[PDB]
Amino acid sequence: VVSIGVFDGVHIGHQKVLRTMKEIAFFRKDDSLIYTISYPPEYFLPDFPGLLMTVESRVEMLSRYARTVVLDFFRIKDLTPEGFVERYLSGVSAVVVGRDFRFGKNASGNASFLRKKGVEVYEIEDVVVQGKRVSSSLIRNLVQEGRVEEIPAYLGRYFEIEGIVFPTANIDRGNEKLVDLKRGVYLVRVHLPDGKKKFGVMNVGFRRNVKYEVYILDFEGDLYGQRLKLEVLKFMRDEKKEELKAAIDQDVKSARNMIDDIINSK
Amino acid sequence: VVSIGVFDGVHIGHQKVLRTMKEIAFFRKDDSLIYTISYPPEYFLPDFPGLLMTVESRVEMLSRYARTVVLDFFRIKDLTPEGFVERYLSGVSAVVVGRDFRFGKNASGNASFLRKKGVEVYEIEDVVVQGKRVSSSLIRNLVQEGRVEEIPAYLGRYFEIEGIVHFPTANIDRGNEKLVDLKRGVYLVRVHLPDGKKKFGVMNVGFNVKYEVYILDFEGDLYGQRLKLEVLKFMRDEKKFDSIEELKAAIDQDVKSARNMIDDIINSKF
Ligand SMILES: Nc1ncnc2c1ncn2[C@@H]1O[C@H](COP(=O)(O)OP(=O)(O)O)[C@@H](O)[C@H]1O
Ligand SMILES: Nc1ncnc2c1ncn2[C@@H]1O[C@H](COP(=O)(O)OP(=O)(O)O)[C@@H](O)[C@H]1O
Repeated sequence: VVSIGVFDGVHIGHQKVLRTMKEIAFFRKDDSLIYTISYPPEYFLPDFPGLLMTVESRVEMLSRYARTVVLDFFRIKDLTPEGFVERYLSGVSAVVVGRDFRFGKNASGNASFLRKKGVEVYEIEDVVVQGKRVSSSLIRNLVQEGRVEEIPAYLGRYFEIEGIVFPTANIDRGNEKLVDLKRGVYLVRVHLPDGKKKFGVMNVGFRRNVKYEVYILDFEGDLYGQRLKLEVLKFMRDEKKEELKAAIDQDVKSARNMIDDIINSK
Repeated sequence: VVSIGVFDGVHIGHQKVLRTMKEIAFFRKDDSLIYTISYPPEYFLPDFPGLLMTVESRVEMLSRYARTVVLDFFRIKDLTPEGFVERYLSGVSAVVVGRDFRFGKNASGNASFLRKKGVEVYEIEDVVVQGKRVSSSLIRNLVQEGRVEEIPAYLGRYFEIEGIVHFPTANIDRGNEKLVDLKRGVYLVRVHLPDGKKKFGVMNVGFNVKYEVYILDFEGDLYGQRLKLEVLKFMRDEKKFDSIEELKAAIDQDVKSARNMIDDIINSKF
């Protein structure tokens, strides 16, 4: 059985699709395979907020559910529904997709089409949270609006910023078009390159090209060319205007305080 | 520093006015303030095409450049120039306005009256695009001719139909404001849903004027919900259909035609 989709973020609606695939495969006595289309079509348009994560991180999460195969957007956008089925679905009896699934040139292929070709299509209903349908777009907007505390309810976890490399650390996220947080300062949970978990204050600013710098707390080693994962816990304050230290000093007090509070709640 | 004008649409010319204000504010280590006049005098005269957007939308765009304040055209058209300066410009050493700037009783107030009061005034030359001077009036006319594809070079973005939601087609209620109407017909649109989701739609403009949109690859009730729609292309003229079957034919072709254009847009990227 094969589920097909982008699964950007692998949010709770996506997990819904993937768990249903596994169950479907169980009762069908078939193997499970996930086809993840590298980029949604909107990805190439100017106003695209950006992906929640890299295709690589994504595959790494999809992989926790089943064999995951990346369908390369450039390699499929021009295929006919038939061409698509023949090349990626030969010998596939069932595909699990979200509602209004589309494929092939001019989004001409749909669940109906797949059915007329003998493939049975399980169309999973979107998960709704707080009267809202879970989806990459919705989550992508919260990231842009800096509403990072509201994300877990839709994403299934905290939005994460990842990459390589008072002092502060510059997180290069890669050449991928990823969504950017609202300019500003955040309280983040920093996963270190050794199971170490610390807290940091993160600034997101320009120079067009949003930057992500993080001041880790109770840390002092050289992280340079090392990877870094940061759970974005809360939006502290909007971006601001050499009294810099003064403000970037209260941020740390604010950090310690929030941190101290989480702890108090035994 | 203060900027003053109607700014219907916040087109690129308006944007040149506003950015200039911010550059001057930065230069002087001062604050910016935008005064947007509710309506141009034409809004109350014969044959006004209508605004490009509501004051409410306008102030939302304006507010991203700086603290904004609306001025009732009626609460100021009667004021004498002096009065205007007396009520709105105290302490202000710089104003940035477009060309043909006017204010006060019988449009007697101008940049000259303002410069002669110690207030420096910077009139920004209209922006020229494709040999034409960018103006709200010019854009209103394109919308009217449905020439929606040529709009962004002037407006700086696609024209928008915005409103409350009144096969299935979502009915957009634009509000009670006097808005410019698109040339009746069928358009391909980019629908911005509440979630923050973007789909494409096929919009129909009929005949007041009716705005109907069928959102593609979408299922859901949208009553009382606000939709913003970028009008991307004019697909075809309105067309009468005697038999009701010829309609579905066309409707079907429309969604189809939309999907093709949508594919073209996506591939135009390379
Ligand atoms: N407490 C810390 N928090 C973040 N980075 C640190 C810390 N201590 C040392 N570093 C390291 O210091 C370097 C950042 O150096 P610096 O030039 O001072 O700042 P930046 O490059 O962000 O402008 C990185 O390689 C980073 O891994
Ligand atoms: N794909 C869609 N496009 C437009 N509206 C849709 C779509 N799917 C569901 N709807 C919903 O259907 C309703 C439109 O209903 P209907 O009365 O049949 O349309 P109309 O009278 O304008 O032809 C709205 O509540 C709308 O949100």
